[PDB]
Amino acid sequence: KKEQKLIQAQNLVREFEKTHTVSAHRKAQKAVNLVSFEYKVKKMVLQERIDNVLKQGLVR
Amino acid sequence: IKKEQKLIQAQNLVREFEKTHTVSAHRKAQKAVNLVSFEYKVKKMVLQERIDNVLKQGLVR
Repeated sequence: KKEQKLIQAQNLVREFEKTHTVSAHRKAQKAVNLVSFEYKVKKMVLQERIDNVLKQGLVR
Repeated sequence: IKKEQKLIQAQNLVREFEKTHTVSAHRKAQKAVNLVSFEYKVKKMVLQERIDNVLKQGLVR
């Protein structure tokens, strides 16, 4: 399901915002990449959320 | 030797990461550091700290 992929991406982006880990970054970006391009705006916001955590700083 | 080349590569890549702060540079640097031999433990500790310090400042894509 395409909706399932979107939900997984939402959850993993949330986790990345909580922890800022390198591992969480990769899981979140992977999940976002796997969402269908048809969810244009939803994906853009998820991507921007990832980008914002990246610039805040990361930990291993 | 191979180990000596791996050390210099890690040093170069950490320096590049300090300059650019990119996700790509982070990965290249961390992989290279991980490949450094335990005989260079202190240099590895220093390189790892340098990576950690860039990471906490924030990265660009």
